[PDB]
Amino acid sequence: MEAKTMKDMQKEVDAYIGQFKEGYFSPLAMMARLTEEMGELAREVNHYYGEERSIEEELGDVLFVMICMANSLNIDLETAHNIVMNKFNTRDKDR
Amino acid sequence: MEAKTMKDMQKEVDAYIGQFKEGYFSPLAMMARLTEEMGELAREVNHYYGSIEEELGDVLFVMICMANSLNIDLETAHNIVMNKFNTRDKDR
Amino acid sequence: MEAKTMKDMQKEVDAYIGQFKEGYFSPLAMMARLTEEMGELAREVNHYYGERSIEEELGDVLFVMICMANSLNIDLETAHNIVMNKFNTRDKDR
Amino acid sequence: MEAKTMKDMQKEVDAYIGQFKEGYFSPLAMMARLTEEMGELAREVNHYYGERSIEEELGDVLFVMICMANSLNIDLETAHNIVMNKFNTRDKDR
Ligand SMILES: [Mn+2]
Ligand SMILES: [Mn+2]
Ligand SMILES: [Mn+2]
Ligand SMILES: [Mn+2]
Repeated sequence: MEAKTMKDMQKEVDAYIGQFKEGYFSPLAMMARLTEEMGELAREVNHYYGEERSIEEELGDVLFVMICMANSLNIDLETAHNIVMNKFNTRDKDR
Repeated sequence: MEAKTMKDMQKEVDAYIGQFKEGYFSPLAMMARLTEEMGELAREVNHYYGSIEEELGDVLFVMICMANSLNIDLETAHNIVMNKFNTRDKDR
Repeated sequence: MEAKTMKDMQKEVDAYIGQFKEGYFSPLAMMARLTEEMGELAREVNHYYGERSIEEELGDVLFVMICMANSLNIDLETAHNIVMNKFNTRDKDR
Repeated sequence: MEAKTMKDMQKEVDAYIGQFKEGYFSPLAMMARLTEEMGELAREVNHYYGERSIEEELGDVLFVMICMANSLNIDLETAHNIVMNKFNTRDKDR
């Protein structure tokens, strides 16, 4: 493990977008971008599992737009992950 | 900041799924789950820009599930996308 | 009593949206709406295959499709026809 | 100049698919196909609104939907009607 934090991956994407005059796409434009990326993942999941490198890369593509979305709206995905994990966190002492 | 690495967040989800007899959804079923979560995100984005923090988390969870299912490390994924966007221009 | 045409189905949706001051969602907002409905379909496909509820969720996506098409003066009969043309091979045996 | 009914459009797709040994994709595979086409629609909506290419990509989405519907013996005219009934108001003035 190197190992990169979620905070750093977000900083890394923020640094890349920061160079452009355009900046982040508007949230609704982002949502279209995500739908587009998800389609490319769907295509690839269907190709390999329907009726590691390509499918690995299409996840990264989706993850990038997600980070963009999250950065655009000042959302920290580590926090986001934690609130989901807390929702699944059972009150059962045996687990 | 703690701060949590991508590998840790993936390990964390794998430990959660690992307790069930079922384990992971098959990839095509995952893809359906992912389409489902994306719609919930779309709803929230439209509502606020026509909750987001949580619905992004929800989509991220399914992503991690998908990646774990196929033994894919999302740090490597992120890196190979960053390499693609990385320009050979000395000025940038 | 007899089958409804795609043109009429579009006219029907246009008549319904026509009564509102706001009218059609902008194309990018429609796409968000369409993504939302697709998720509900996905949910229901997963539920039954991972009857009536799935029939309804297809209706929901079809409605937003029609809204999208109407919004951009696109006729879905014509759209469907270019797809059929794209697939209809020049093979005499088929 | 017909014009074409939804039932016929579905019959037309069923006849096209009916020639192949493989037949219809399973519902979960269909859903993946549909997610794929939606992305291509999204791409095209973003390009022009972030138009003839949108007409084609709407068609492609409509095709997979027809496939989906045929696959599960669902009539899309019926589906459309339940959605219209859902929005049908009990208001006498509308
Ligand atoms: Mn992708
Ligand atoms: Mn969600
Ligand atoms: Mn639906
Ligand atoms: Mn398309």
